[PDB]
This record gives sequence, C-alpha cells and structure tokens, in this order.
Amino acid sequence: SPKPFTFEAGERAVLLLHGFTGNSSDVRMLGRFLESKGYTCHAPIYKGHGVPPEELVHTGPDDWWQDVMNAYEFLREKGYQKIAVVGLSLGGVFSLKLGYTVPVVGIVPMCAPMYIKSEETMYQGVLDYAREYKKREGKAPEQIEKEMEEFRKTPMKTLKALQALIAEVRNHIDLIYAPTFVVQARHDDMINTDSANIIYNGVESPIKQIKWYEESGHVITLDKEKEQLHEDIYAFLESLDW
Repeated sequence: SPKPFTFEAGERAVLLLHGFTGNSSDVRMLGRFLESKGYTCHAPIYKGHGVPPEELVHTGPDDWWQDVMNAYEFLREKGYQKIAVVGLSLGGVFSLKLGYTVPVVGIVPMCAPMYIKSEETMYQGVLDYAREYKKREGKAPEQIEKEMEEFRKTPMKTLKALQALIAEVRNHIDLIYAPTFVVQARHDDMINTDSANIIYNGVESPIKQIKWYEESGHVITLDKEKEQLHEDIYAFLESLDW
C-alpha cells in the first residue's frame, strides 16, 4: 500500500507532489534518483489517495492543499530552508500555487492542467481509476462490476471545487517569479497541452525553460522517457541559486 516518503541526503531539498487519483509511487523513482544526486526529497500522499477509491470521493482540493502545505512545512521544520517544488498534473498546479505562496527556489510543473474538464468527464476519470485499481487488486471482472455498481451510487461533490482551483491558479501564475521548468508530454489525453505554453508565457520568472517529451503520455514520471526526465530535472535544479 503506497505511503509517503522522505529521503534525507544533502542540504538542498525537493518537495515532490503527486496528481489527482495518484499517490507517492508516481514520484518515487524521481525521489530515488534525486537522492542519489545528493538532494533531500519528501513526497506526501493527499487525503483520499493511496487508499481504496471509495475514500477519494469524500475528499477535495481543500484537503489536498492542506497536505501540500503540511509537506512544505515538514521540510522546513527539519531545517531544510531552501526548497524546490516538482509536481505531476494536479501536483504541478499545487507547485505553481506554492510558487507564489511561500519561499521556493524553483518550480517544475509536469503536465499540469490550466483548463477545466466537465464534472461528468472528471467523474468518469475517477470511475476509470477505481476500476483500474480493482484490476490491479486481481479481482475477477464480476466482482469489479458489483463493486463499481456500488461505487456509482455516491457522487463526488468536490469536483466543482477542483475546477475552481485550476482557474484560480491559472489566474495567479503572473505572480510567479521563481525559476520555472515547464515539462509536458506532447500527446497527453488527460489535459489540454496548451496548458504548458500558458504556464511558460504567463509566469513573470526571468529564468524559465520548457521541454516537450515526444513519446510520453500524461503520467510522465512512470512512462518510457523517465530517464531523460530525471536528467533534465537534475540539470535544472543544479542551475539554480540555492
């Protein structure tokens, strides 16, 4: 069962944030890589995440943002003053929000959405996650159907709040001056890839870069170009003034 992680190495720290329906496993390989390069890493798990999908629908972005802020403070409290933030998908949106909320050395949003899917589409996405999760539990197709029958009886009321979160950060990214590396998969079937240009163009950061990953999908940390992504993130972090 996935759990948060903290790898303590050198004095430079990186906060790693996962995406909606994701968990710390989505950033664990990047954490081990950065630890091996001497960076301290911490990845939380948002409320309703890394547990049975049944628990997700009762949580929302107000809960998940508390987890993000508590994670930042966890690093600070351990004496790591200088923190970069790297985030996948929704974690990338939270990376941007931390970037104008609290002191950070740099931000790497990876496949972060700047625009809104419908509540129906977002809900379908939760349903897909729930079924994929039960498949990975090795449950028989019959058992999955019966469980999803039950699951569909409860709506997820916090989805309007997630739409509102995305629009709010979209409209505040002009407050960001921190060095920003925008990462985007070229073909991403989960988000509008125009988001990447919106972030790149919309921040006030004097120091910024963007890279497109040509053969990757949305969950880019788990996909086939992760080795390159790891090197690119490290090169970016090495270029910053800690």
